[PDB]
Amino acid sequence: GSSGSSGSGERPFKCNECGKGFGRRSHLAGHLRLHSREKSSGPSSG
Ligand SMILES: [Zn+2]
Repeated sequence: GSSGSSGSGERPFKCNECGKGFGRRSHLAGHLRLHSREKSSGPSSG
């Protein structure tokens, strides 16, 4: 993440991929489901 609203709010869970945090587990687990679908990046080698 670059910069959001929350600043002094520690969450119980955290994403190791980017750093996204959520209140519940299942809430985060899904946030990782997108880290796979769009994982294979690379349109061209310039
Ligand atoms: Zn993430």
